[PDB]
Amino acid sequence: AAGQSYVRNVALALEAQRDPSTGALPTHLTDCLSGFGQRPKTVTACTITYLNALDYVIEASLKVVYKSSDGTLT
Amino acid sequence: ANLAAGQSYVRNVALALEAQRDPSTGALPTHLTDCLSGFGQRPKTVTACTITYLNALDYVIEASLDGAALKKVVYKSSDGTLTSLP
Amino acid sequence: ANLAAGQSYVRNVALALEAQRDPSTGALPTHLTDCLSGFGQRPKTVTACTITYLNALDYVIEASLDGAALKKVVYKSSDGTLTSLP
Repeated sequence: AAGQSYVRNVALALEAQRDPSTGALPTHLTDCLSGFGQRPKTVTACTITYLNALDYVIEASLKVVYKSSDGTLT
Repeated sequence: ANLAAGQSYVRNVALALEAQRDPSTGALPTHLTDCLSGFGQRPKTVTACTITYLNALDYVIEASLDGAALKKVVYKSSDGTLTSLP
Repeated sequence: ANLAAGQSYVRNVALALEAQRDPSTGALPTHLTDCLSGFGQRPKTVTACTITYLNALDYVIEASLDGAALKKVVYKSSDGTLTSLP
């Protein structure tokens, strides 16, 4: 699971793009097939869902799910 | 670069805490409230460091710096913000 | 003096990272991979900043600058080199 590591790196990248005073994420960035460095070929689908301006869920098919709100990876 | 050494230490404490979450529930061990020790090398500019748990998922790190461009750093896990104050 | 401001920022990132080394082993925490925050005041010329760890001791900082005499600056801890105009 090179896929898991990629997902964690997408999350880290998203954390770095938060507004530094409010925490808000740009909520139109919903694709993580590109724009997050080298993607291992095992990752065939990657979407970011924003639940509000702070919280996101990354879903990747290789299925793995990262939730920013609780920091869990499944 | 004391302010930078302090801030970066705080970010490293947060990353360490993230790694210690329960992998199914996300819960943190909420008795770990001191960050003066237990998080690797602490730059000497950091003279106070406390972690406050607002619930089982969310924490706030507060650090005080000596001889730095600012005095207090606060990191909030819930919104991912880092603030620094004189 | 944007190139100078970006260069100065990168050097401050490096100095901050040095402060986090274990003083017996030299090892750094290797999950702090961006330097857009947590390293003091960042000049607005610095639009991207990443830290790559090549092993537990050695890192490379890459920063992208806009409106500067160079576009990218790179610091390597192993050789202490920083992009400089000849």
